[PDB]
Amino acid sequence: YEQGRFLLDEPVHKYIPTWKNLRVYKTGSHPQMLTTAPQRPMTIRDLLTHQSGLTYGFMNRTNVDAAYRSLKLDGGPGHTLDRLIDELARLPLEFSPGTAWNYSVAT
Amino acid sequence: SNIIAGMDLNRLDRIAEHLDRAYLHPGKLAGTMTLVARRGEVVYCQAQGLRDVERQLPVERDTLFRIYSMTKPITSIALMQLYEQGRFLLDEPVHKYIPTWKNLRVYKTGSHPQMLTTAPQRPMTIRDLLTHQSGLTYGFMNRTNVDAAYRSLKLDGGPGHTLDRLIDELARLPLEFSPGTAWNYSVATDVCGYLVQLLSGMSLDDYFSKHIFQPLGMPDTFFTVPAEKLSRFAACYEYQPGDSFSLQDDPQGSAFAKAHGYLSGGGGLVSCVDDYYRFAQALANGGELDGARIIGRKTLEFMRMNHLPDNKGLPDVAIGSFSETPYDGTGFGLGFSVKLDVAKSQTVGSVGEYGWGGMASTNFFIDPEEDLLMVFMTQLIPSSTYAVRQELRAIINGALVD
Amino acid sequence: SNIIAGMDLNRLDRIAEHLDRAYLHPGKLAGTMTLVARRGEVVYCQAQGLRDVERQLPVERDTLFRIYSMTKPITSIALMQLYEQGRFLLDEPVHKYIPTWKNLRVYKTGSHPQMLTTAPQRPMTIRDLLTHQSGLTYGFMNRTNVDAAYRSLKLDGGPGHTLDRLIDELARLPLEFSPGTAWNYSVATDVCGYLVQLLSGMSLDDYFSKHIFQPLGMPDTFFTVPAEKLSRFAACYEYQPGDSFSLQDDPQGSAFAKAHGYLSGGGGLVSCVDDYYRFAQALANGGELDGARIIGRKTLEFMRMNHLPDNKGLPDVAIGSFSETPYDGTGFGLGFSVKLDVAKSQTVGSVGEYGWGGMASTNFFIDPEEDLLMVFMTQLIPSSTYAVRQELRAIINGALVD
Amino acid sequence: SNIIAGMDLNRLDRIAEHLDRAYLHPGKLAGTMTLVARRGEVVYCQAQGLRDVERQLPVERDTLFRIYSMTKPITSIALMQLYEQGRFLLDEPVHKYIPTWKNLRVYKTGSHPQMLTTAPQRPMTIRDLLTHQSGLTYGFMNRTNVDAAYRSLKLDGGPGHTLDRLIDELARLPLEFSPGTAWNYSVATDVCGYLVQLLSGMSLDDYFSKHIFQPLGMPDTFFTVPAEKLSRFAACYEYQPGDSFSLQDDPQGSAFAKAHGYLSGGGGLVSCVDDYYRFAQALANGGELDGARIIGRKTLEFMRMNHLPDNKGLPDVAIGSFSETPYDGTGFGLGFSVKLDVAKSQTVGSVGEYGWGGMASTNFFIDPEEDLLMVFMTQLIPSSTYAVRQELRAIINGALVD
Amino acid sequence: SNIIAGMDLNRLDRIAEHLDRAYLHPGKLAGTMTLVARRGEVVYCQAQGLRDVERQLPVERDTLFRIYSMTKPITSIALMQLYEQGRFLLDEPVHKYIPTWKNLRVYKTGSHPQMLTTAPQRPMTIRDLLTHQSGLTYGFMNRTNVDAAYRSLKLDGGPGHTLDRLIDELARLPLEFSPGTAWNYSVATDVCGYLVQLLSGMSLDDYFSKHIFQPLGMPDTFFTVPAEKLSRFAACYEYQPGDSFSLQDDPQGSAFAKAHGYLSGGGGLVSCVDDYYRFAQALANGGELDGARIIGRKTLEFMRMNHLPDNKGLPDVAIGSFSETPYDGTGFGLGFSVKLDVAKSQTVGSVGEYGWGGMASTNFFIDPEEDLLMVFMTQLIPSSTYAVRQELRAIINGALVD
Ligand SMILES: *[P@](=O)(CCCCCC)OCCCCCCCC
Ligand SMILES: *[P@](=O)(CCCCCC)OCCCCCCCC
Ligand SMILES: *[P@](=O)(CCCCCC)OCCCCCCCC
Ligand SMILES: *[P@](=O)(CCCCCC)OCCCCCCCC
Repeated sequence: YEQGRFLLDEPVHKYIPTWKNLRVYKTGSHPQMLTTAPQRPMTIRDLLTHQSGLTYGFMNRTNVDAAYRSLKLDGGPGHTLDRLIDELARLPLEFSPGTAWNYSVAT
Repeated sequence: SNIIAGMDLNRLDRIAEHLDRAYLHPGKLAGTMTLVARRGEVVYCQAQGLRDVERQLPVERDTLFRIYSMTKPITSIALMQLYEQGRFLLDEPVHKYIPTWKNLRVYKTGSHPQMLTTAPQRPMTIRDLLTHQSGLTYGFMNRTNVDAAYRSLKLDGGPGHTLDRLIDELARLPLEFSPGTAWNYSVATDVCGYLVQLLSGMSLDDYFSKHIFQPLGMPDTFFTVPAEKLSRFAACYEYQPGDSFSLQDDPQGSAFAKAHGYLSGGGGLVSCVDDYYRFAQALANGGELDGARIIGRKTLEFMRMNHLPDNKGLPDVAIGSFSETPYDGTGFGLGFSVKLDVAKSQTVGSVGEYGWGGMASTNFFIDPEEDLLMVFMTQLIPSSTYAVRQELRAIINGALVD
Repeated sequence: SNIIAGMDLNRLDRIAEHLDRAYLHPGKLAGTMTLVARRGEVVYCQAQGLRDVERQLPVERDTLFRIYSMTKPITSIALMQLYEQGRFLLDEPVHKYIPTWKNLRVYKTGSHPQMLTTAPQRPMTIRDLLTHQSGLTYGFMNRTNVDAAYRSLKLDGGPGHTLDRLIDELARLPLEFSPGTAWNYSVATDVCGYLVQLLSGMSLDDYFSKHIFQPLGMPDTFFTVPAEKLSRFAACYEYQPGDSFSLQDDPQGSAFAKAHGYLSGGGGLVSCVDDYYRFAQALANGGELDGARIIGRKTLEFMRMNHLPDNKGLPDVAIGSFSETPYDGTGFGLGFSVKLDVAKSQTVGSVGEYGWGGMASTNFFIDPEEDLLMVFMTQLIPSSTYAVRQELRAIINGALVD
Repeated sequence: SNIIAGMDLNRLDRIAEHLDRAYLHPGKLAGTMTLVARRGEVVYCQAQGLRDVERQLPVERDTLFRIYSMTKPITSIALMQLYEQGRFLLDEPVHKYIPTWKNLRVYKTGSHPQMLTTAPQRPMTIRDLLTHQSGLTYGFMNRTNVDAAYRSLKLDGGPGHTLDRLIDELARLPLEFSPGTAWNYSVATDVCGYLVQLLSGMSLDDYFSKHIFQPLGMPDTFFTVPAEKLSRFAACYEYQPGDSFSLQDDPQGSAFAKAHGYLSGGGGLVSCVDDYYRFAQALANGGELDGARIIGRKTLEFMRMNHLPDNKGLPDVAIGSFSETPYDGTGFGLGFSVKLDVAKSQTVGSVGEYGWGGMASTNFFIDPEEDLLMVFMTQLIPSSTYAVRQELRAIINGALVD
Repeated sequence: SNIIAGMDLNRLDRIAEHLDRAYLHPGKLAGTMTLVARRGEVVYCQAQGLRDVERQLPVERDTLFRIYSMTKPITSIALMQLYEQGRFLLDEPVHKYIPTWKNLRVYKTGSHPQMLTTAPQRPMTIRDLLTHQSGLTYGFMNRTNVDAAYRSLKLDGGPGHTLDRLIDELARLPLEFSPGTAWNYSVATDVCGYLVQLLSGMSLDDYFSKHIFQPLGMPDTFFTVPAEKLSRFAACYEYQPGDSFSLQDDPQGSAFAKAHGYLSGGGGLVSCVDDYYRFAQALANGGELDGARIIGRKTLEFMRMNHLPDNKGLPDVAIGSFSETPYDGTGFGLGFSVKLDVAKSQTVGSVGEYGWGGMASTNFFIDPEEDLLMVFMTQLIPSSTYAVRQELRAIINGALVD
């Protein structure tokens, strides 16, 4: 940030283009989850503050973290960051970015 | 100018024209059975297309259908028959009749079998079950860790499932919310079934047969399709992308043809248009048909009231897909939906219009302001797929000419 | 004709079946007298079980009962007879007629006799007394330091208690709240009794006899049971745990058999089913029976209105056990409860349904939408014990078949 | 049992018994004239006591009374006759017809003649005048620096006062509030009088005589009492402490006997019970009596509606003594009060009950639900003194027996 | 007293007296045609003044008028005829039938052609078009950068304008607001016209002629005035200061006389009083006239409901000049205004009163409570200029005498 490499209010999809069309969970089970448009795209500040709308496999509360567990996005054989980013591109968010807080893989 | 009971029959002919043009000819539905009645007189009855595509068999008037959740009004009436004998009160805790449910709690977090819970503000009441404000849910809802539990325990149906098992398993599960505080479509009506058994001493198929089907002359309504009648049983189809459908249940070798031990107050029944018409017409007459009475006129008027808090509609309290725009201006009584605001619903009809549907796109309604009713049979899962029940309403209300 | 006045008598027979199965055979109640009428015609009348368990005497139609708080509607009518002669106005301060009450104040804190108080926003009105918005209370409420004072002064009854004493003692006591701002069941109706005396010049037993009981042909209604009729007087029973009961009042050597000096506008009367039916049927007819009139049709229509602020129900304003779920969707007029929202009450019935009960489980109602009424007599203290009045409503409304 | 038009005449006799016992015998009122009618039939007519105490002259049926503000409904009808000829619209600014009023402003502070003011949100409308939402006031209100100005300019009456002068003086005075935003009893109706003149080309006494009094057969209603009828004119009395009264206006040498230049649309008229009955009965019949029509049935139904914002009662918007408890559940239309909530008013009566009174304790009402009406004449200033109009309502509604 | 259908014809004569005195003699309007009907019977019909001032030609009963926006109810009925054949549902996205509209967006800022936009909460529905909650607008609104775009693209009309062009151009323009969230008078009804074409396969003039004008016997209603009838065509006038008017459209060489390619569902039609009466009377009869039916009774009752959110009036949701005081207590259905609160509107009338007007001061209404209707024709742009439609209502409702 201090080298001017990004700004906190920039969309994440500027640096991760495959995340441009992330959507918010409405209902359904992996892999047939229905979704709604977010009010705005996810920002870097959202990631740094867990307001992304991402979640954690181990949360064990929602159909979304059930998806994280079946895809082993918390860890497990042949898991890389490249895989986490690739898999999250195809998953819904728990809420429109900024509108709530949920401890997440955001970090 | 053919007019019966203030209905232009030429206008009603648009039903068949519409189902052909929009659903049958383009292969979105296999076949339809459509009945309309007003002031006690049947003014429309029309089989169309096929009950079985694979065996090239047509829909006939006597064709048998999975009415699925159109069972719920029948189970509702059954239980309310016992209300009228003073066997219970609506504001009574369920745990009075099901003591193992005294300590039911509300889901906080976790996955089955380690779910954490919180105390409910108050115990679940019979009225909560009859109105889906229990805080119970359905396996197929696919929204929460709680319905994930329902699916892993096969509480919607599956081998060796009985009502006794549903009640035993639900005693150890959390609720989606403190009873009364919200609405969520549920097995609650299957439980009402269990309470009919509990209070009557009879198995649900026997209570139905004795106290509803025999009195009303409904010989073709049952949880299990007799072998002799299985030729009349329609195939069930499910939606496929491109507005097409695939085989979902073969009538030969159907679980509906076997007597497994599960009498589903919620979705179990097979019926035909004629039988459901007699049930509907009985309700339209205030509970009596051809000198047989299944419910008091007043008791029924009570069931058709909106029983949601502060005369709210389903979207004001529903957590589910009953939140969505089609259910705007519609409330819920003791086993029927109730139209509250016609303009808000964006569909022609009358305040008080009551009824329900089945997940296979079966639908019925009773417009008590117009003494008008419709029974619509098809077999396409899920009912959410097409807006056909709304198009039919448009056409039918269109055919009123007094 | 198994149907009288649009009521199936076969369905009404479930009343006796229910009271037997649920209360009498299991020994929860000693005996019941149950009357139902519609469109001026008595369609059900049934004595069951025993008026006196110890002496093995059955309930007969002519059996006399402690109607307790079912006195309140009679006292209400008595006072409103005088409203109709212009003898007072409802919005008048009580202290106009009871000058020693000019400086009544609201309880802040302390125990009798050193209670601190605050100024009320406005003086208590006659309408406040008739609607229990006085801010007066009852000894038996057992909630506040104020009712503790009522008990130590025996303001509910006891040796040497007169109305003159009640009025004199209340002058020196604080109110639970500024008059009009809340609802609390009270001696207010006993005070209405005192105001009937004050304005009429007659003792309350004489006003009742002259202006209500003689006109309506109620020869078996009185504050004191005449010696020659004491054989017909039922025993009173109180609840014991395990859904059982014990002797509470022996009809021989009962204070109701003596003329102590206390004419209780609130709970004093003994009556039979026939007498209370004539009073109820008079009200159902708009104040007239067989050419005798006890109240104007319009005056009565005024008493049956909800007199609570902003058409609120009892739980929106009640501080007491009338806060609880059974009184949801029920308001209060000048001596009657009034059903506001049927669905909210979770009990079948009609908007406008009015009546009241006695602490000994006596109950009556008049459904003005259905021209239907019930009188229920039993002697089990307290009325809160069982939901029998609700079960009877379920069955009775169940028997409507037009 | 004397019954005319569903009214017990024996019950109506309590009127005379009550006025004697409560007002006449104890010397609180000099004399009363009381008329009651229902379904077009006069069922009570009773003069009592004296029209002139000093000259020991009794009240007779033909006795003339200062009806004071009961003029306002007549002025209201006069103006609405012109609404029906399309001569104006209610939502039009007053300054369209009175251009010198374009720049009326709202009182901020100061004393006459140096009052500071603020801009109103919108100009005053005709509807504002007809409903006392003008922001005009009355000299006698004695609450604000504005009514102090009205008194120093004698805008309620006094030597050389004309309507032309009222309109000219009000052009230079501030309003109590932005028009529409509140209610305050006002000269607004005297201004309506001026607008009748403006639009009709006639003097108000001529418009009234031609278009109301002659058609209805009201020969004894006038702003000035003809010399030959001055024998029939009652004395006016004012309240004295100890519930007594003193001479206020001697009928000989009364300003009502002279034609000073002031035709008061607000309080000017003298009438008798018979004349005001014919006016009342015309309204009760939807604007027609004996083949004469003074107003369209629909136009009158419009005037009897509540014209206050959000169907509010007078106390929700009134700044005056019309804030107080007696006006609870009463609204205001185009020159009549309207009962909104019977229970809230604490007085027996019907929703829609409309009418008005005069400052000398004159009163009339029309219960359109019961086709019932009362005219009450007496001469005791002010009308606020006794609750007699409420006692009469109690007795009269008491006498309904269908 | 001539009375037809409970209407005094002598009172109705005030219409002509009023239009003469207030509009014609003072030269504010050129000429009027006024028809009033009640219970199926025409009780008033009166041509007055000139259809063409320049050519000194009088208004006759058969005179043709630019009804402008009184087209909108006809276009509304046309589309709802197709609702009744199940051809669409009101809650369907418009982009289902107009796929190029899938990605319509809401105006944020900028000038045509570089306007920035935001995503709408939901896609535009058919119900939005029929109720002007689309978020579309009109060129002539002259309030926003969006209507500036409509004017530069001549979307209200102009050389080579077709409906095909309107639809193509609107696909590339922003909406004033997210559909449903507000009300703004719009080309939405011209689009409904396009949807009639889309669904019927017919050009709009043909659909109208076949399915409305021929059935109802309206031979003198058309988008283009046939050469042989152009003698009957009135001149259109526009307002000039000093309450005067100037020539706006010469009937000889009028664009209404040419068949340019623009069929305006919003303002295109020319008609006469007799034709519009037949259309109005058909609606007043529940969709049938002399055995011809243009719409189902129930479908029409649906169109006359208030379709605004939470039964709000136009000012609660309108962004335009429909915000203003004249539209208080008026809602909006599927192509008609609906009176909600009579008192609030400050104009006499009934709850349910429905209709609409044209920008040339044409007006009609149907009071379904009184079975009463009016058609008023004149040619003065704009309709906002004079309150004549309100004065006519005052007089007409004034003439009711039952
Ligand atoms: P029901 O048919 C669910 C029956 C239990 C199925 C267990 C797998 O609910 C379907 C929802 C339809 C309601 C209204 C639909 C209109 C056609
Ligand atoms: P009342 O019987 C109290 C009489 C004074 C007794 C003083 C010790 O109030 C009882 C409450 C019952 C109301 C409705 C009950 C339904 C059966
Ligand atoms: P009006 O009589 C005032 C007339 C102008 C007097 C100028 C000094 O108002 C009196 C208020 C009475 C309204 C209702 C009273 C019930 C009897
Ligand atoms: P329409 O006549 C607009 C027609 C399209 C014109 C394109 C330049 O709307 C006029 C508004 C009148 C509504 C009610 C008026 C009462 C007489």
